[PDB]
Amino acid sequence: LANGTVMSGSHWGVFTATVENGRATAFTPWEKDPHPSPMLAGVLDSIYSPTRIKYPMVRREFLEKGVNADRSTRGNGDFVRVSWDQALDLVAAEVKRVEETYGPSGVFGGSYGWKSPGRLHNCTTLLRRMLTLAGGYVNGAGDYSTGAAQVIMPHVVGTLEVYEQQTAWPVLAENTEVMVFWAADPIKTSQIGWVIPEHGAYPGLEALKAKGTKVIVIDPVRTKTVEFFGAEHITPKPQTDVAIMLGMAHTLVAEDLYDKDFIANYTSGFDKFLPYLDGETDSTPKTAEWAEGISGVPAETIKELARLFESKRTMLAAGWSMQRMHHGEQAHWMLVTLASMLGQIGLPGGGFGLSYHYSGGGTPSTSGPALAGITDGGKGPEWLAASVIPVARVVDMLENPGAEFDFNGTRSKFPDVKMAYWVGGNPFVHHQDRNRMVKAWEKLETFVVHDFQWTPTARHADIVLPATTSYERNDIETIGDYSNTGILAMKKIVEPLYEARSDYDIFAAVAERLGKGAEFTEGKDEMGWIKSFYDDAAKQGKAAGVQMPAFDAFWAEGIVEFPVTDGADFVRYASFREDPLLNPLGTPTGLIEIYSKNIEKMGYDDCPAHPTWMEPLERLDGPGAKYPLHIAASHPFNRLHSQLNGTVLREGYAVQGHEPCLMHPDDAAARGIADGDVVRVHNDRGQILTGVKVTDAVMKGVIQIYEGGWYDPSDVTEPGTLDKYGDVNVLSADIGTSKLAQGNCGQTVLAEVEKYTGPAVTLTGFVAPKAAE
Ligand SMILES: NC1=NC(=O)C2=N[C@H]3C(S)=C(SO)[C@@H](COP(=O)(O)OP(=O)(O)OC[C@H]4O[C@@H](n5cnc6c(=O)[nH]c(N)nc65)[C@H](O)[C@@H]4O)O[C@H]3NC2=N1
Ligand SMILES: NC1=NC(=O)C2=N[C@H]3C(S)=C(S)[C@@H](COP(=O)(O)OP(=O)(O)OC[C@H]4O[C@@H](n5cnc6c(=O)[nH]c(N)nc65)[C@H](O)[C@@H]4O)O[C@H]3NC2=N1
Ligand SMILES: [Mo+4]
Repeated sequence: LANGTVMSGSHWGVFTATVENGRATAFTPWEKDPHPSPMLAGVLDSIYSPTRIKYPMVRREFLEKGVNADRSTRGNGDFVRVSWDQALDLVAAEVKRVEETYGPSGVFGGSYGWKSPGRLHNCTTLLRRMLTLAGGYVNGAGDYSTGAAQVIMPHVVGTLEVYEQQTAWPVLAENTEVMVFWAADPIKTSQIGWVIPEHGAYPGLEALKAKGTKVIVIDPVRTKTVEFFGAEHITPKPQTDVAIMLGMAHTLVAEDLYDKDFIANYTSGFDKFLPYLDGETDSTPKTAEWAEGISGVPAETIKELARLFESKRTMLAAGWSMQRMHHGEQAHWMLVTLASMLGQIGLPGGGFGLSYHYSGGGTPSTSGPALAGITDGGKGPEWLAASVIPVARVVDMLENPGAEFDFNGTRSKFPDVKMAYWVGGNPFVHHQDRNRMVKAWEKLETFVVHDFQWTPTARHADIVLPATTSYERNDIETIGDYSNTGILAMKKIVEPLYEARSDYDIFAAVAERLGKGAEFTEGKDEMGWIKSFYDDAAKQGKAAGVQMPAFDAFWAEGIVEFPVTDGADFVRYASFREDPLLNPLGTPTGLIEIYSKNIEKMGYDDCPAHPTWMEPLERLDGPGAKYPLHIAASHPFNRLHSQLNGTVLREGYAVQGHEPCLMHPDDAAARGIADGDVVRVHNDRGQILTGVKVTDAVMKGVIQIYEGGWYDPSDVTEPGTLDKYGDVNVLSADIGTSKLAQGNCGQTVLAEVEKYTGPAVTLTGFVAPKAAE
């Protein structure tokens, strides 16, 4: 049995593992990581926790009746252990049956999910590689993070914008006077990366504090970002930011302070927005006082912020929760409109940025080469690659096969899907309106899942296959989504546990049974694939003047780092500002479009041709709103979505075993609720249990229940059954942001809370199904 140390990486950072007698016993942060994540201990625990999946399993009803099975019992845990050979024969036969009977339109292979980093063991790309060989599949477009913003931005500034490099952190330290975090908590969300994170935001934030820059945070919650800077904290009722921005804009026009020259030379359509802002079109001037009535933020505060932003070099750093809501396209469109009025776009330290809270945006880019990995059979964000539906319309598709839907000016039809194959994702936690979804999933004949933890998604599968973690195999990956700091060897730490197999090995075996083995593997093995990716990067590096060692020398060192040349001076939009005729934006006019003729032509009632305030489905203190509290259903501090819920880390935040619910003292007192009580949170769509922590960190009228809790239904056959653990998507609605983007509205949620006085409940989500032990 092995003893020693091994370096590898994850979505949480680079680390060194201590191995004792073949078992990993500790993960220590990389010495060069400026700010390691406390979640590292949970990553290690996830390899061995009680919810680790040991063996391949088939749902008893499916085993016995196939397509004639009772599908309402999916998720009850009645599984049968089978041999790998049995399982693989069955998966291959079902993939082939569905392809022959229903065509490529019958197989949904979108499989949205955060998986693990790695250019070779990329489970969702490996899935599509196999499905391509089987005949084809239906894919998903966009993502749950910026579903609205990523579609409206190309019509406004010409490009995606949310996944692009930001003005560098050091430029902000030397030039910014006022830093605004608008619906962003960079301290919380900078802990992880899509590829390995370098944690570059932490040094950048520390430099702003040491410089004494004024920081303002606009968020309903008093976060660690507020606490780190001792920031001026503005607390708007959730979903009212657009009203606040309009009041600011109206103030700038009324006091004649806005930058008329910037508007004249770099934007288009301000004259069509002005009449709306002044109330000529609807008899409602969008004043600060009007904005106060909707948002609850004092009119004088709105006016003072507007004046301050106009007189100082200001950076508006906005997060994505405010577009993960009904009419979400309006939030960042209005933010860019406000930024245009301020006139600092393209100046060092001024303007706006939509990725300072995500995967190190702003950390200086190096001059190193790009690393490529296995493909599905064929250059931007890898997940953005009737064959395609907007990702959040998956349940609408299941309920309405053949029906039409709108998307970015086109009309398409939903395909008629009969099977879904999910790897590296957890839709039974990430998707909205759980009770609707539970019923909709009965439309599928067959549901196959691969994972290494017994998530709610794996519990609901017909066929579950145990995957390995990254720590039981070898791989290669980039350090830094934007910085490109280096390339890491993700070395094997321990042998595969139980009967777990890599997703690559599973799909290769399924491809073999379809008669397409060599087409899937390309005759290469694990290390042959990894060397081919490295060799390609090195060849590209050589041409650019970056020297890189030979493959075995790189593997022996475990990492290669690249040099920073001019990356620290990057200023976004500087060339556009310098010469807009030589360097125009990718819009129809070449300028920032405040009014879009293109969008006007679409004629969508829920996405007008300029930024507009519209009432959402439900909002805190909205006219005729049924429920009294808004749920800030945001990203977890001590999980990566659902990942790590079934680990030792849960002990640090669970309240009486349930997901925590933060509640203001006055809201708790009105309901006779005390700190630590178990409470039932409910609305017309569902009911869940959570454990309360009383704090004035959350503003009055708002409760915080993070997304990612492992749904643990009392009885799967009972419609609307109580969730015993606390999955906040039991309460959200499943609707599109608008006809333009069809994004998810996971943070448009109102509910009521009462002390739970019902029968005691037993938690079953954190131990494996009895038959799987
Ligand atoms: N109400 C909501 N509010 C929200 O704010 C919210 N966030 C969105 C967003 S923004 C996202 S991500 O753009 C999704 C995340 O859902 P996802 O299914 O990616 O969640 P994870 O908990 O990270 O599931 C990953 C899944 O994959 C398994 N896994 C890891 N490595 C491997 C591997 O190598 N091989 C396999 N077979 N499986 C692997 C993990 O174990 C894990 O289970 O959430 C939205 N919802 C929101 N709602
Ligand atoms: N630790 C951690 N866990 C994760 O799960 C995680 N996920 C990653 C992913 S995939 C993404 S997409 C990003 C998400 O990055 P994103 O900016 O979407 O993060 P959220 O936690 O949903 O919301 C950020 C802040 O918005 C505030 N907020 C909510 N509603 C409103 C509102 O109406 N108005 C205003 N002004 N503020 C509001 C919340 O209180 C929260 O503090 O984080 C990434 N980083 C992550 N880090
Ligand atoms: Mo996301």
